[PDB]
Amino acid sequence: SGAIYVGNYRVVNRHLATHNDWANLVWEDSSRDLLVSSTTAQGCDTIARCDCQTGVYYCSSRRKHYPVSFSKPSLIFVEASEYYPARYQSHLMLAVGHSEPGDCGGILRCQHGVVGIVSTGGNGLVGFADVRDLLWLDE
Ligand SMILES: COc1ccccc1CC(=O)N1C[C@H](C(N)=O)[C@@H](C(F)(F)F)C1
Ligand SMILES: [Zn+2]
Repeated sequence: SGAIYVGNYRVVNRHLATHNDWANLVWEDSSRDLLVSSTTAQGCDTIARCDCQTGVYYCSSRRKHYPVSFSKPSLIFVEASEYYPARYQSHLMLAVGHSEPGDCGGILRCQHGVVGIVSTGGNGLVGFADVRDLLWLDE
């Protein structure tokens, strides 16, 4: 689990969005596993606007943060689930690191701010849904 709070927005994994998220929907993209809902309180997270390929993510299954090198956002094949059929997930960045399904929502950050959130894993890999291209999150 996990979310990003920036201005009047809440960013979460689309497969983990609640009834409240869907009733206050701003934007969602099934191909990215992202959903953004509106909030009444003002969020104070800073979104990174950069091309960093190094950062730190929080891994709930180990209660630890890990430094990682990660790939540029791209279309990557992802297996079937109770939420999606086998498809290409877009805007995804992979890194070598530990992840388990419950780790989705863990934040990846670089020196500039929030880069993305855990969305995929397995086989000693961890995949992050990028949010740096969502410029409207700041306005
Ligand atoms: C953190 O994910 C791990 C980690 C280890 C092992 C397995 C997983 C699960 C994984 O790869 N998923 C990809 C998928 C997707 N984003 O299309 C996610 C979900 F199904 F929508 F919830 C879950
Ligand atoms: Zn950066």
